[PDB]
Amino acid sequence: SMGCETTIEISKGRTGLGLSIVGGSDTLLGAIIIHEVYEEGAACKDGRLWAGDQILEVNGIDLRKATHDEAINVLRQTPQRVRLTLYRDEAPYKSTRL
Ligand code: NA
Repeated sequence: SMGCETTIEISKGRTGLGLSIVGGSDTLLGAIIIHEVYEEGAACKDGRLWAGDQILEVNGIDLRKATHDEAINVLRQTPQRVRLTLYRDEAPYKSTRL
């Protein structure tokens, strides 16, 4: 009913952040969303990031209205320590293989 914001700093590993991203202002989501947190990646080991979280900002760069490609460029260009500001909607983010 009320969602919640957090800011966390993730130190990258060999595989980077360890996540995949979907969405963008150019999409049905209208936001940059974390689709998956990969096992054994940096974001998993940190424990705090969840699929479905929205990336609002990265190291002082606003991604609230970014297109998918704008966001990837931003994320690609980040340093070793990535300060992410996230919004967690109460909605679940569901993913099923069949
Ligand atoms: Na966003």
